[PDB]
Amino acid sequence: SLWRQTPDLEQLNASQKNSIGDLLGIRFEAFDDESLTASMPVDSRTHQPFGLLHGGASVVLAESLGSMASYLCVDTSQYYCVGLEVNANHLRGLRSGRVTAVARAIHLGRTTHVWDIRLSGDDGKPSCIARLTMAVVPL
Amino acid sequence: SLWRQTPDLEQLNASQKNSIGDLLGIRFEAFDDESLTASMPVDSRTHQPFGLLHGGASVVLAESLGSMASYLCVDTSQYYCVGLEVNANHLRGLRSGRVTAVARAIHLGRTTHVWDIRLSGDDGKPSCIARLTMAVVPL
Repeated sequence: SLWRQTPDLEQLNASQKNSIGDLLGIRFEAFDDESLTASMPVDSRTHQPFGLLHGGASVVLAESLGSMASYLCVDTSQYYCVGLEVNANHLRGLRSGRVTAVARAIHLGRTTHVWDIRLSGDDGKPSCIARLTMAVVPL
Repeated sequence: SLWRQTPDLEQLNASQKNSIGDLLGIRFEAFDDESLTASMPVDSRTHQPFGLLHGGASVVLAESLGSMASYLCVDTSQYYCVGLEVNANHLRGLRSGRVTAVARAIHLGRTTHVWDIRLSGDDGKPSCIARLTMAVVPL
């Protein structure tokens, strides 16, 4: 419904080869008519030096997810999307397991998109909330 | 001047072992009485799928830098610091070389710190600006 290109999880995952998403183990996991979901491990790849998930790593997941969501909503023969502004509140710390992010659209304008991204650890409690603004740019 | 603990670059770098900073090649490079500086490579470790520096990777650098700056400003026998809020504007894209971030203090309160972090690529042009709010928490 939201999407122009039907999300293809194998393709989304494969496209991360030789980029930070592959390095951190980001996995696109699910989608429906209103949302796209990806998760990331909480381990030495994504920890800060004190053994907690790095707040920046939460932002990598959020921006990977939202950037991919934008790509799936534009005419990619004419436009590309790049991150313009990002913000996040770090709500709860995580030490292990996986962190899961779900992106939903706030506004898909002609020149900007705004995404709402909610993250939680395996206990299901909110761990981070992010908002991402993407610029839509002529190819 | 700003610092409680004198910054020790070897220690800052060594402390990143088995965390995302080591994985992405973040290197603490310089400091003075008012600032702390670190850089990060722009390559396959930090690219997004289109060959540009991942906006989230800029945020990892900014939050690594600011979190370390906070650690150097508090009494670590009584307090620790964790990221509370982060935001960034993505100004210019980068494809290669290194990205360098400089952190300066905006406010060091008793319960929160606010850091200004400016990033630029090797051409010296501003590429990202971030602002980070850390919570100061009793050990």
